[PDB]
Amino acid sequence: KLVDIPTKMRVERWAFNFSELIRDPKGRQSFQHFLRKEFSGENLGFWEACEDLKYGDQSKVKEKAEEIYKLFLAPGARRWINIDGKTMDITVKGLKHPHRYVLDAAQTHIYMLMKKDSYARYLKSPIYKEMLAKAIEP
Repeated sequence: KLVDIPTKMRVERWAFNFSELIRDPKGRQSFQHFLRKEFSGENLGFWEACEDLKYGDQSKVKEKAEEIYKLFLAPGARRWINIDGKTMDITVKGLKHPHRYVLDAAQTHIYMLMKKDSYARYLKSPIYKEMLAKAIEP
């Protein structure tokens, strides 16, 4: 139960491409601090909830999909995040008959938004640069 301390190589790998950063627990954790600094923190919370919906306990899928919608996407939602019209339409139409992939269109849209609007800036930020400088080569 040791604290996960990323090696230099691992942290450098987060700069290889967006999927390496987001698919790494410590990478997401670091990216999350930066997203909150840039006021778009809920984007990653939503992405993770959708990942769980997809590959998680499948007996509560129908229930979880609606919960996620009400928590992140509905008007006035507590953890509201914006998605475009075409995406919302597909999501709402899909929710009339919930299934494992009902939120995939929304999750992908948010994924591409983070990749397009935040990934590069993150790598150029003090948070990443500090993470890299502090990580050491064993």
